[PDB]
Amino acid sequence: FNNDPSYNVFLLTTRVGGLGVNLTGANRVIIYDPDWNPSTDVQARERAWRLGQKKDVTIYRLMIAGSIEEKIYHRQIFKQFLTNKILKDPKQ
DNA sequence: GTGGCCGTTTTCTGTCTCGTGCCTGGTGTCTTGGGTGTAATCC
Repeated sequence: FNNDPSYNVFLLTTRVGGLGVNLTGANRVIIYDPDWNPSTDVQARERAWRLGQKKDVTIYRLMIAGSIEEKIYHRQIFKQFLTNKILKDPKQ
């Protein structure tokens, strides 16, 4: 994927992929389905947002409004707050 | 390219009987009195 001008897109199923695979070639990212682990998505974004990435990277989240996606996304935001007030400011 | 297992995400009238309890008829065991009995003592 990195060393070929063709082979533009490829699906990854971000459970198996994210162990540290180097995919700096990517610049755009599409998230299709929200996951349960709030962590599995940071490695997913890091599949194109490696340290010192060559070009700007963007994330497009898919979210079905008025569905379980709403509950999961709010849950993930709450989980981010959990690790973002325990380690940032316990007054939040 | 074969699978093993763990790891993971969330919070039926009808009639009868069997038994017995209660009512009743009998029956025990007794208490009172009433007379019979003895006492007895006036004179």
